[PDB]
Amino acid sequence: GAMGMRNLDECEVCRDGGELFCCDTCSRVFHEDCHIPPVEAERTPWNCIFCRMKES
Ligand SMILES: [Zn+2]
Ligand SMILES: [Zn+2]
Repeated sequence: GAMGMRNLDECEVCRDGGELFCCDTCSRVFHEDCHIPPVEAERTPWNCIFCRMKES
């Protein structure tokens, strides 16, 4: 994108239809890491795990 980085072409899991659990800001930076691990219980795509990672 113009101001967005969706490097999903190198993202095997995106082709599989994998969901992102990161916000725009974190996905553009850690897209590959943001697919790991997908939560198989409460799939909350609006909940950013990388933002929640910076708890301290
Ligand atoms: Zn991806
Ligand atoms: Zn985030």
